[PDB]
Amino acid sequence: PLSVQGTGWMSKGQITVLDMHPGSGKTHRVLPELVRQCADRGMRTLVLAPTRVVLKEMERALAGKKVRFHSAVEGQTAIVDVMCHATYVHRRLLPQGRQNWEVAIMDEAHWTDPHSIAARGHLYSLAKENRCALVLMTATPPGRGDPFPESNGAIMSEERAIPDGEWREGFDWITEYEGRTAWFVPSISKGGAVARTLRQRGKSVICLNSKTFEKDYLRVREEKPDFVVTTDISEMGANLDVSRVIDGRTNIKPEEVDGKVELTGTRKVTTASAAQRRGRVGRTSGRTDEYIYSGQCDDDDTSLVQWKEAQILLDNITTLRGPVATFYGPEQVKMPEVAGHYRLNEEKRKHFRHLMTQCDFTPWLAWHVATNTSNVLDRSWTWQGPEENAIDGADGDLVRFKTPGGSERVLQPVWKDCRMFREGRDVKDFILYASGR
Ligand code: NI
Repeated sequence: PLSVQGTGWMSKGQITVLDMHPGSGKTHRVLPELVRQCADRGMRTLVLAPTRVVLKEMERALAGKKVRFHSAVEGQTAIVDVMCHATYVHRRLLPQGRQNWEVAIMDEAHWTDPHSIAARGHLYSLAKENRCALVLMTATPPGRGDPFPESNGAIMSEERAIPDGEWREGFDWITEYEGRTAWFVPSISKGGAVARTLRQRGKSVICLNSKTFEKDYLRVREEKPDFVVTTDISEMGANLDVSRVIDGRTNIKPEEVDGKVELTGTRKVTTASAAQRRGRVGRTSGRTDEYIYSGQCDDDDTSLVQWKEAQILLDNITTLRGPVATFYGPEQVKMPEVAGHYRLNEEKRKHFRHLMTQCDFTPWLAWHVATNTSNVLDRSWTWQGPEENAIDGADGDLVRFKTPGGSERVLQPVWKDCRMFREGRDVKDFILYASGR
């Protein structure tokens, strides 16, 4: 790529967007050569991988005394640091983890996870302040997008009715297909239903989502399943080795409604997501791959809570001093409040980070708890909410738990986040924290 030829991309203040179409080799070949160019020249470099899977891939033939790796971490002891998007945010929530680099390279910089938005927002702000060089690598950069970008090989894109979960008759083209398929679903619940029918038809299935990706994605090339039923987690560099993509073009849609994070209905994916889902196939020029979709894209995702959670993380990995931080360029329009609105002190920030790393709290719930609570062992907010926030158990009844002293309470949080009781998270897990374990 022309922009990264020579050394000009290394100067402080330079922002390089490596937006090559999928299959160009940006992750496994262009990035390691960028890292090795930074390493043999003694420049402090930060490399951000989307997930731990890709981190260990990035590791191969790079780690040593030159490149120092991190699995969220908190250890201090190395000019090139390679870590995940969330690990970068989590380390900057610490006083001991606010180190800076003169060159920063972020792979899959399109990820709309709040940690990724805050990570590229902070690095973009540092680059705009002439304090580091920034390289963003993604086939779908933030901005205007094409749902059908170029591929290395031909893709047959055809609109078809796609089952909304299980199906009993019809949709024969699904099971007749000779080859492996990647089926994108809006949620884990929908993916479970799709997987039931597929296994009933005698097909091998591997389900990929936010909780199973780090462990099960490795089994895809090993076992070569007929179908990979995945959420949007596979839009960030996953090589599923399939010849057909089935894409309902929908996604779950966490929104803050009436001070509560709701999980109702689905939204049409953005043009960037559909391009990334379609980008799973056509990766080279041999055969003709298939992209079966349904519906049109919707780029207006401003109402999603991920943008508020991104500013929540960005405000707490930055400091009141100096210039105000922003989201990456075009995404700044979606910052819901003025920056710094969610900044907490060092004491509340440790509680804020503890709820996320040790209690699996969402950034939204972790912030609301940390900013209104004074004692980290106090759990009274979990049962002092309004009657509308009462949580039902697996049997549909009220969730009753005993505090360590003997008192019986009903799960009723002041701040209700529906993501804590479904989509990978179990209501039992919230009870362990509520009951004081
Ligand atoms: Ni890639």
